[PDB]
Amino acid sequence: RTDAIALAYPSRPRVLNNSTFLEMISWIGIELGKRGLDLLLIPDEPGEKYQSLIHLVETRRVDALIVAHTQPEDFRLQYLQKQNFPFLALGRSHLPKPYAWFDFDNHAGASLAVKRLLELGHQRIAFVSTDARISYVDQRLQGYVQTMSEAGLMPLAGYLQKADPTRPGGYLAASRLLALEVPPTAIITDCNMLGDGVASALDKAGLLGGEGISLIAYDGLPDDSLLDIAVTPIVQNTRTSVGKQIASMICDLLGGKDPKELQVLWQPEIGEGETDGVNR
Amino acid sequence: RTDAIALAYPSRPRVLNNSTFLEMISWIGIELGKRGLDLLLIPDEPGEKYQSLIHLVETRRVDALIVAHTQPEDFRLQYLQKQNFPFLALGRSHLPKPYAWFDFDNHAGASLAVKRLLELGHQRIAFVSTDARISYVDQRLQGYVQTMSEAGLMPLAGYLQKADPTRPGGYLAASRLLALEVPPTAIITDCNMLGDGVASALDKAGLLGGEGISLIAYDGLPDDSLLDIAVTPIVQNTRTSVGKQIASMICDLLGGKDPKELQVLWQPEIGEGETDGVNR
Repeated sequence: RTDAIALAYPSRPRVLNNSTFLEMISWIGIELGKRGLDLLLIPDEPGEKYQSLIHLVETRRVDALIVAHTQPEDFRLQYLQKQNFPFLALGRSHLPKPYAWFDFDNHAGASLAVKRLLELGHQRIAFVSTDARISYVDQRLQGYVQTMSEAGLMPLAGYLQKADPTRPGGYLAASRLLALEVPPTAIITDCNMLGDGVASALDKAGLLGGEGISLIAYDGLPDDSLLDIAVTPIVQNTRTSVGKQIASMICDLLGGKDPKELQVLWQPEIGEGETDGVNR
Repeated sequence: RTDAIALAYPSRPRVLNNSTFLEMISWIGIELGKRGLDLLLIPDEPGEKYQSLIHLVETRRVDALIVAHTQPEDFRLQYLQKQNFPFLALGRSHLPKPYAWFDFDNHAGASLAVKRLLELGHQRIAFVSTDARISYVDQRLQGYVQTMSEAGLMPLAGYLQKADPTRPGGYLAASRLLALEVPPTAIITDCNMLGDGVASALDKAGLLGGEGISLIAYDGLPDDSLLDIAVTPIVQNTRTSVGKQIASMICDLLGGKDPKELQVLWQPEIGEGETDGVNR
């Protein structure tokens, strides 16, 4: 026993390495530290070759691994499973057999936001999806497409919009949505940064709140938004909450229990806001 | 020899734990990893008691320490020096004897921005300082006050403005500056987040660029600003640049050389922008 845990995250795409991410790391460390375990941090070189991970796995400098930014086909989880090294995956990849994972129901989150706008009378619901190959994105995407599919709605051209997950990302997304022959009457963004962007553009044009275009944003507006509007959110869960949930599973894993049973899936909820309204 | 390095950073104030910070960590890790050394990460519990640091120092799980977010009187550097443990300080605290530190010249950065605005004909230069007890802040503050002192200018009431280092921080700072009986003709912010705030408020009122109020921001605008204006910056240096500079010093320190000589101070420069103009 070494009593060290490694957390592996890729340096690229930089944008996804944000303050909320650093916060989760922060609490991974504290909570493992509460339970007497050290946190080895391994950022992956721009390249995604994961040499230091392998080094760690071969050299056994570490008891188990925490894997951030899961992809649907993720080569480093594949490597781990293959090598029968203990790991907890923060996300869900496709793998030939069971594995230890922790994730939120993204599919359900996006669905919730569709179900809500439908119930309010909207049919032209657009969706702004982050342009990254991380599992959570496909899943939020899948939510929106499938839910729209059910209740028989062919989503119109340009309504599914891919954006670099940034305020400028959302702003331009919004600009494109507003420019279509028949613009959407409500928008969903799949992150808070896109949310603030979409929100700012709609604000500039006077189309936010009121009889204007409705908006649902995953995680609401950023803590540092310049808008004084309550944007209806898809609420996940605090970072302190998840950091502790992770340390709890790592200890259980080291206790040597079947991955089959370390599959925790938390459910997002739909919050309150001034921004989801009846279709006019 | 353990071959592990610890990096200690406090969880609070959360705001200072931003994406640029995570980026620096990212490259600390990679660059030490290039040189065969592991990165133990120790976030400090909200509390700033640094128990896990002490634990690490007592238990010797680690060869040396990297200390982030220096304060002018910082108890954990004091602890280290006292215990004759090797450490590199990312910042400059007051200490009874020499120590290994790496810092930028903040005093010089703020001075540069004052010197520049003075040379452009400004006398009513305001300053927006982050409300945190980190050494870099006092130093940027000291820059502005001293430079104004020289060239005989009593800075007017309300011109030195303290703000939570956020876009809403800068926006409100700007609102207060604009509300004074005799508002400033140029503003300096001590971080890019304040910069975007100050910049957005001035934009909303039509006072950005042109014959309007001049602006200099430390580190320019954030990568994700919604403004299409070049704000004159005080340029520091890339994160990849500093991450490598750190690993280089840690190896030198472990090579067992006098801290007296591991005192690297890089100089900020003044960049280009559309935003620093002659006083009209």
